[PDB]
Amino acid sequence: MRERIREHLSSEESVGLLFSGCTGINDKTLGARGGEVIMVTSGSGMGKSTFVRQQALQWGTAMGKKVGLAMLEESVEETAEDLIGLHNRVRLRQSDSLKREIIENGKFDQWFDELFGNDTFHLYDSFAEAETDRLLAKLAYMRSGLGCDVIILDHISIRKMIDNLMTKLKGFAKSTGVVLVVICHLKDLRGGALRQLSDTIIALERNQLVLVRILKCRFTGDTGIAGYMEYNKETGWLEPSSY
Amino acid sequence: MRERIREHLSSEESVGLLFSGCTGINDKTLGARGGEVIMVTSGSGMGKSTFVRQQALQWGTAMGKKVGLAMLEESVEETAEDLIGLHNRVRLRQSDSLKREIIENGKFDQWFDELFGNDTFHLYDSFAEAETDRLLAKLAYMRSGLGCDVIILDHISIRKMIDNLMTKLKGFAKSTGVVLVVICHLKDLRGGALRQLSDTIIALERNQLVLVRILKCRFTGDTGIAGYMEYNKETGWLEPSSY
Amino acid sequence: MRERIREHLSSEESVGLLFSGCTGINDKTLGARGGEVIMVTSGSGMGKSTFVRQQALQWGTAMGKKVGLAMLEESVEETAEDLIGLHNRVRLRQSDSLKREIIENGKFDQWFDELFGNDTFHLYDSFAEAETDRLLAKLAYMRSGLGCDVIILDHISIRKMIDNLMTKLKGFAKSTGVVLVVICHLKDLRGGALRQLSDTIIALERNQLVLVRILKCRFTGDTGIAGYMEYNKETGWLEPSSY
Amino acid sequence: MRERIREHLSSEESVGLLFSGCTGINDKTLGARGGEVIMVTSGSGMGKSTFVRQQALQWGTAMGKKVGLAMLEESVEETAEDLIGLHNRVRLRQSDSLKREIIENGKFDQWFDELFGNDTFHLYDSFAEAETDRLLAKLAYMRSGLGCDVIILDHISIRKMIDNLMTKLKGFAKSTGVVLVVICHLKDLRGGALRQLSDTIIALERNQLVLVRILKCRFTGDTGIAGYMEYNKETGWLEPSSY
Amino acid sequence: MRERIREHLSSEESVGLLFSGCTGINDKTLGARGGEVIMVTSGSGMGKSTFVRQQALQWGTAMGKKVGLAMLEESVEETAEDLIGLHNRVRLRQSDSLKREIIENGKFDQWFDELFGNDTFHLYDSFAEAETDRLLAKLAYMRSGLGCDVIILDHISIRKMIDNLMTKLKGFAKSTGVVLVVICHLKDLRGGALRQLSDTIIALERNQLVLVRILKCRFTGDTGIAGYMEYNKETGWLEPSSY
Amino acid sequence: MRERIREHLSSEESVGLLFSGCTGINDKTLGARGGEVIMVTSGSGMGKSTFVRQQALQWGTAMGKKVGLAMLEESVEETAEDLIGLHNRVRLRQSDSLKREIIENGKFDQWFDELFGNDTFHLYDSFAEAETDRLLAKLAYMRSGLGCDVIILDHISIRKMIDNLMTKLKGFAKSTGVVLVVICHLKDLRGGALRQLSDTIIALERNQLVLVRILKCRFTGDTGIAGYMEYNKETGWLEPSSY
Ligand SMILES: Cc1cn([C@H]2C[C@H](O)[C@@H](COP(=O)(O)OP(=O)(O)O)O2)c(=O)[nH]c1=O
Ligand SMILES: Cc1cn([C@H]2C[C@H](O)[C@@H](COP(=O)(O)OP(=O)(O)O)O2)c(=O)[nH]c1=O
Ligand SMILES: Cc1cn([C@H]2C[C@H](O)[C@@H](COP(=O)(O)OP(=O)(O)O)O2)c(=O)[nH]c1=O
Ligand SMILES: Cc1cn([C@H]2C[C@H](O)[C@@H](COP(=O)(O)OP(=O)(O)O)O2)c(=O)[nH]c1=O
Ligand SMILES: Cc1cn([C@H]2C[C@H](O)[C@@H](COP(=O)(O)OP(=O)(O)O)O2)c(=O)[nH]c1=O
Ligand SMILES: Cc1cn([C@H]2C[C@H](O)[C@@H](COP(=O)(O)OP(=O)(O)O)O2)c(=O)[nH]c1=O
Repeated sequence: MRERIREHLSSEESVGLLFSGCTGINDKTLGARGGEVIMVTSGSGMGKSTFVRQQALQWGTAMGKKVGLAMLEESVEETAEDLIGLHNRVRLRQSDSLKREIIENGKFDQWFDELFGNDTFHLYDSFAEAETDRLLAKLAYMRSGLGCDVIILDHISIRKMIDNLMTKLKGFAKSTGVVLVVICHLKDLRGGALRQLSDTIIALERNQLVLVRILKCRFTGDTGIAGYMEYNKETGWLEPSSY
Repeated sequence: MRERIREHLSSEESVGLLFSGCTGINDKTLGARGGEVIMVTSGSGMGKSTFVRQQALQWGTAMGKKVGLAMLEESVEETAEDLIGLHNRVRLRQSDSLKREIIENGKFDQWFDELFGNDTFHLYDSFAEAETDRLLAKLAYMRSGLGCDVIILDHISIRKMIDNLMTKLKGFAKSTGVVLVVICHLKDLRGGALRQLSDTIIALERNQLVLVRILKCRFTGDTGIAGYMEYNKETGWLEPSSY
Repeated sequence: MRERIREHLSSEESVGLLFSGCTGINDKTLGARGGEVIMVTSGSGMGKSTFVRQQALQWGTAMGKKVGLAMLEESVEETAEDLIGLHNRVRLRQSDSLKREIIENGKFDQWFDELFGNDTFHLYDSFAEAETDRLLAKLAYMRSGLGCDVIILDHISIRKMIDNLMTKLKGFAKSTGVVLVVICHLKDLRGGALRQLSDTIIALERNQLVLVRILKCRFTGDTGIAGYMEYNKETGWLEPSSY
Repeated sequence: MRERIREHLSSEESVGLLFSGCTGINDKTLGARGGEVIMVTSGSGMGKSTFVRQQALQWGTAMGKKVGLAMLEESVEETAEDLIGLHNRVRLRQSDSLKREIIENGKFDQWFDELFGNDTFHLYDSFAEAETDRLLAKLAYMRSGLGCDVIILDHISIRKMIDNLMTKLKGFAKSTGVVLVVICHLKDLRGGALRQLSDTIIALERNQLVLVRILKCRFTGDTGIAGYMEYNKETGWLEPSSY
Repeated sequence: MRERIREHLSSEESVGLLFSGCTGINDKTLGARGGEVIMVTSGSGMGKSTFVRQQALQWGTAMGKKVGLAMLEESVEETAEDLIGLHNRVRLRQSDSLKREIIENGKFDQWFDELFGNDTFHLYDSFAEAETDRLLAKLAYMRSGLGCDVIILDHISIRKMIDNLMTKLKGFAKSTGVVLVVICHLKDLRGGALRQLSDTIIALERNQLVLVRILKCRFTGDTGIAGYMEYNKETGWLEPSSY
Repeated sequence: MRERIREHLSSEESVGLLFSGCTGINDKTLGARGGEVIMVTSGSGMGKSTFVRQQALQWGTAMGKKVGLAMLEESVEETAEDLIGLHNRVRLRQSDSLKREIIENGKFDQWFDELFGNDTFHLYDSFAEAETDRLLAKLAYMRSGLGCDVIILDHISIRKMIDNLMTKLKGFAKSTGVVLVVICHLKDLRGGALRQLSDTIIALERNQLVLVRILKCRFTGDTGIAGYMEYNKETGWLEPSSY
């Protein structure tokens, strides 16, 4: 047992992929570990995608990880436009001028390669269909075929479709070891499987500055509010706050 | 994807119909885009109609757009009287003298043609009935038949009648691409569907000078108070303020 | 629509019964129109009755209108005594001498006929009972039977009794077209239905010379203080001031 | 109505019990009428009791009225001593000599009969208990049993004890028709029920010669300062001034 | 009542302990009565202690009364030194020579006995602590145990410490019947409880000869300036003036 | 108490350091005692420094006391030059000749030793900084370290800097027992703490011969003008006058 414990001790990975932007989030969760399903939820328009996108950007950019992004609602172009702006600290969607200036400027193309030029980001859309298996097959391919380290499912709103999907999702993450982040719309109880299968659930709250609350973290058990973030309307990035 | 993003970038219309009178409203909303439902709400008598009417006047007059106006509460004559006065910077309803002077003067007729002479404004009343479909059928006709660019529904007060109507309205706007502005009476929470389906919600506040608050804007997400306006009791126009 | 607007324009009555004594009140309200409910409120003993009474005197006397007065609190004699004094610019209630002198003098009788001799004023009391319908039935009779142009309800203090009554009152005024003035005791918010149903609300303020404030006027929307009046302790008439 | 108004006119009592000592007090109040509650208030030691006492003396002495005096704070002897001195224009409480001289002189007894010998004054003390009903029962007896025309409650300082008492007091005065004068200690707003129920409120002010201010008079409405009085330190009587 | 008034008349003590040195002080106050709290106030160094001390000297010396003196600020020796000098019309504190001469002369001892030899004066110090009850306990002992007729508290400067103390002091004086004189430092309004609880307030004023003003006297009500006194820099006694 | 008073009597020091030059100053103040703060004030250039300097010279020279001098405005050399001249009855600052003659003459050096040769005078400058504590620390050192009997602070002009300083100064003097003389510039009321904390305040007045007025002396209380002095323009010494 002694030797059995030792190697067990020196082989266990407690700290996963560290999050970014919110001072305190890593304290209460120790980052994202493989095989775990992170659930990021809150009200519509409260900044879920942005936050996840930001995490994705840093993971694939700085942590040198491969990130696949599967969008159920919006298209790839839309997603691509968001990441590029984000990466370039500008909000392409808000400036008809910038969009026009950047294309003839040659900056678009320069921006496109400096981001997707490598094999780091894998965006997939067209899952508009409500079939789980068709979805799981694509996810499984993104992991095995594209070697994605992190897969973000965007998005799901609160039957068995969700119950069964959440159980299939958690099964996929646990068995492969990929980090699966899922974005769910909330219109703890505010979400069965949704709460049960998810390993860590993060929720963002706003004015009614965003409050990041850790509703649940199996591994650490440390719950509560991890900290606050401030959205920069000019850059579109969520920044750590001094609240 | 590259070419897919590019054309997506150069084909997206971020700035819609710009609003008028309030310095700052366009900053936080980037105007009104087609397929979106703008909700203008506040207390009764707080200036909702005026504001919308003003927007309508400029849109159909300066922006060269076709504006249909569907009134649930008041008659066409009443509406027509308001626009004409507005257009002529006078308050017909307040001056028994002016009304009388303008008819024998020949200015009424001159005013009537210089405004409705063209096929730009389409006023429809007699929706007094509480049936949605009868209403949707007329709206759909104003868009398709009369080619209206903007449709203002005046008005609605806070069941399914509203819930279902709001969902039918948003469905009509999204699918056709028309800009639908709806005026609702409030006697964010102050309004389900009302808040959910509406893309942008503007609220006016007064003394208890009008404060224009942007309760919600999906596209931009930029919320808060856009600015202030000053009502000119002599002209009836809401003017930009220096508060 | 053109012809439809025209006649609408030449048939609309913007200026109602003009008020008297306060230079500016008509400016911000354009007088009292039929079908509207005017609410005159303020602290007890602040001069509500006097003001209304004065308006009533001029309306029935100079404007050649029929005025019915329904008193909930005081008796007809009391009211009659007030009008007569008012009409004769003397305060009968304050002079035991004058009352005695005028009866044997023959001036009482001369005063009584020169005021009530005609079918212009209709005073009704004995509504001490808290039943609305009994009240509405009498009001409706004063309008239809006695052909009263203006009906003053004196008075009401701030449930449904008031809520339902105010809604019944406004319904009676709108449908018949009579001008209903109601006096309410206040011990804008200082008053639901009270504020909602009333078309114009006038409030008098004093020393803690009377300030006439127009809390609300649907038709005109022009709010604020209309002007000041000075009470003549010798005549009992409120006079226009030079404040 | 005519005959109804007439007799109403010739049966109404406008002028009540006239006050004494202050030229002008009767002008602004027309004296004290039955069924009304007069409130006399001011700072402690400012001369409230004296003033009331003086009124009481004249009422019961010259106006041939019966005056009951109920003291909450001080004893009957004390009150009796004050009235006697007052009646005899001397300050018994200030002269150890006079008190001694008057008893052996036989003047005390002569003074006692010439004042209380008749059934005009009724002094009651021992209400030290804070119970209202016990108090109302005694008051009611002073009116009905002793036939008191005027009842002076001395005194009360500023809950429901006061709120409920004031409402019980006003109810007692209105229903019986007695004139109830109440003395309250003030340490218009300076006093709910206190201001509301009281028909006339008189306040005395001094040096920081006494100024008599009429804070409120329902019947007349005439407010303001009625005049000034000068306290005679030798006689203890408040005299009319020439300020 | 008659017999009740009589004995009341012949048992009442209007004139208390007469003051000394200022012709007129007794006129406006009739001396100090038991159960009353006399407040002597003015600017620091204006002669408060001296005046009180002088009163104390005469009371215990000529009026044959027992006087207890409780000092909060200074020591007994200091007080004793003042009284002795005062009693001997010399200022011990000002003459290093006299102090030295009197001790070897044997006059000190002769002076000490001729003043404190009897059980007339009771000086207590060491109240430096800010606790009221500890103070009240000593005062109560000076009254009951030492049978002091007059107690002088020296001194207090202007919370609840003062508010509560003043209310405890007045309660002690009223219930026991002792005359409590309190010296307060002023750096009528110049002083709540201080003004309220005190029965008589005397103030001294100087050059910016001392003016003695009677700010308040419940019993007599006679206020104003009682007269003037002249300080004898050689004897230390305040003398009556001819101003 | 007897023995307690006696020793108190024979241990008290009434007469402090006697002043010089003005016949009468000691009469009204009995000199300067330890623990007291003497304030010498008047208009700029009216002779404050001279007077104090003179006192300092005599104290340290004839009374055999140690005098520390702390200058806020001028330098040590300047001060030293003044004392030396003063000591030698000549005005060094006025004679370019004398200054030159005395240095080569050897009289400077002889003068310097015959004055500062001993450890009697301690001059400190360089307090130009507006910090109190830095100042108090030096003062405390002059007392404890240098054993100064008298400390002259020169100078201060009329917040908390002065308020707090005066309270710190008085606290330092009372607790140590040193005599602290402070010179303040006046551009009784002419000066809170300044007047309050100071034990004795002396003021000099001139022609618009110097008049010495004792504005205040706690210990003695004797106020008024102590006498007059005549400035000798040739020696620089203020001399007693025969006015
Ligand atoms: C957090 C946040 C978002 N937003 C905007 C950006 C987007 O246009 C819009 C939606 O944000 P999004 O991240 O899509 O929210 P969610 O995923 O919860 O639906 O809101 C702001 O304008 N300000 C903010 O502070
Ligand atoms: C904003 C505003 C409105 N109004 C008047 C104009 C109209 O007669 C009346 C109603 O305005 P309206 O635009 O109808 O208000 P809403 O649509 O919120 O019910 O108020 C003013 O008089 N002053 C003002 O500043
Ligand atoms: C306005 C006013 C009223 N009054 C008097 C007249 C009446 O006797 C009494 C009540 O006035 P009233 O009109 O009855 O007041 P309201 O209707 O608000 O209760 O006040 C004055 O004496 N002076 C004034 O300036
Ligand atoms: C008005 C007045 C009262 N007083 C005295 C008489 C009484 O002893 C004392 C209290 O008067 P009082 O009438 O009791 O005052 P209140 O009822 O307001 O408490 O004051 C004067 O000495 N001078 C005056 O001018
Ligand atoms: C009244 C007076 C006091 N004094 C002195 C005597 C004391 O030493 C000092 C303080 O007097 P004191 O009685 O202590 O004043 P208070 O009690 O108001 O503080 O003042 C005079 O020198 N002259 C005077 O005319
Ligand atoms: C009193 C006095 C001063 N002085 C001069 C001496 C110095 O040069 C100057 C300033 O005196 P100083 O003592 O410094 O005055 P203060 O301290 O009040 O500012 O005035 C005279 O010339 N004649 C005089 O009579």
